[PDB]
Amino acid sequence: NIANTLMAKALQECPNSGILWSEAIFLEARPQRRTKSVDALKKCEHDPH
RNA sequence: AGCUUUGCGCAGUGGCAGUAUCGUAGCCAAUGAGGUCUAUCCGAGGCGCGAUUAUUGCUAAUUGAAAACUUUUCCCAAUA
Repeated sequence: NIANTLMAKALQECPNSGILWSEAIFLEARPQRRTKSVDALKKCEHDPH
């Protein structure tokens, strides 16, 4: 959970981070990995990661 | 100090639509209305009833009128 809080702080302070977003996909549980974790992410950026 | 964004009225000009606009002391609703897409996603009014030339006024023609018609004791047949 603390990892999730730190990831939320990191994304808020540093958006458009390809590696951070890619890793935040796999912090989130499987039900929420697609509908919210990767859609708005692809909206944010298109990094190779 | 100019410019500029949003909301709100007040006007002015112009365009489009008339199978639609409006009403709610009726009910329900961000404590979730409503869900065919894509649903660990979408997020706002809906439902019922009522009004109507499918918003409502005036303006001006026309028609219907209205004003009138003798708006007053006739006929077939009987007798003197």
